[PDB]
Amino acid sequence: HHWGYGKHNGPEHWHKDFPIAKGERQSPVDIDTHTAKYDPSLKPLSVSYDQATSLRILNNGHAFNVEFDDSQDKAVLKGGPLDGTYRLIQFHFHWGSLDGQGSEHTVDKKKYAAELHLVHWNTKYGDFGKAVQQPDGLAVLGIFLKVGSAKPGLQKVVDVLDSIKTKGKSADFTNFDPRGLLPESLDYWTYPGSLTTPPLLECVTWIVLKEPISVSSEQVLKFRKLNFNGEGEPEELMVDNWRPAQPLKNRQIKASFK
Ligand SMILES: [Cu+2]
Ligand SMILES: [Cu+2]
Repeated sequence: HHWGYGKHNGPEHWHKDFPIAKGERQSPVDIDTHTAKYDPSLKPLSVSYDQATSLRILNNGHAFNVEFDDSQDKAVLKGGPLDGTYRLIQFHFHWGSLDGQGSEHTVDKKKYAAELHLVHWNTKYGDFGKAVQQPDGLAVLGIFLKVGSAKPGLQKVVDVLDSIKTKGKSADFTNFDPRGLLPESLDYWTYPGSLTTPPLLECVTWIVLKEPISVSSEQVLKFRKLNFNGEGEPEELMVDNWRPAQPLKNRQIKASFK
């Protein structure tokens, strides 16, 4: 039936409806730190989120998305390995049922408790819908979360989760500043890959930050309280919404640092 993360509609099944699942530039991957090449020609990333306009938070049945007004160059990403300007459209998380799993990307096979994805689309394409059809249409910033100290900047999100418990619910979510989710350092790895949920289009330039952010155990616990199901359906907790690591194939992971 429709795709999800269960035993019967899980990631091992996606290929039947999205043959691209077995493509040559599928994401996520395992980042082998000793095999990543330092590339001195990579410029520093430029994150400009000071004018960010969040609008809404939605439970889509596979994660929760915070959405931004992308009608103008308000929250953009540029520099790094990118050409052109990429506008922030939404962010969402991938997490586990236990602290020992939940990230999509791994580092030397280490899994983190969660992974944040900030999705941006190439302004040369005019809209998101057109950008996913291009090899350089999207740029995704991935950030790992580990359990330790609470992240103050994440609490606003945590607190609205009760109001969007089941698939299809949404809530006004204005004045959220995504700068409160960045680590101190912007060092990163980059490789060409895809979206990690169907349609699995190979339109992404991934930018995965080296430094994780810490969240408290209690912050991560509130994530695990969401549902995959719609209201009035039997309860299926929203956990383990992560796709395992895919073959690297013909690709090189570049590092912005040594
Ligand atoms: Cu769906
Ligand atoms: Cu994602």
